Amino acid sequence: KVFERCELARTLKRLGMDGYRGISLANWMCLAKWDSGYNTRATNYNAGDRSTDYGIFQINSRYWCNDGKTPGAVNACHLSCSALLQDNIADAVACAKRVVRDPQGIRAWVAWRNRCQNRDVRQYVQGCGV
Repeated sequence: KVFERCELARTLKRLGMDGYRGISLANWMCLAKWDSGYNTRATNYNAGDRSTDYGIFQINSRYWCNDGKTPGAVNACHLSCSALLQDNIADAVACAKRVVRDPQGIRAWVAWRNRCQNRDVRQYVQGCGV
């Protein structure tokens, strides 16, 4: 499913993402936009290390979810990567919360560092009613 901007902002708010571990909703929105274009079906294979990033939050198969074909997988979220390709993002949100409980927080995602860090991210939630 490809979410509309404000539809996703309200969805994330309901799921407890606003201010989770000190991370504002706008920051999560900036990440989802740049890493997947708000698309739950997005997948990106990393030919070099043989891992795959899944879903709206592009969660990696080496560290977080299990797809059974990634060398050195840890499966920290204890989830099948399949769960990250659903239209319902509850599982993706639960895993994203797990990722940011590590010290690095949202810095774990390169897309956030590249397109969001030290930037005005307010535009992402403007007019959404959140």
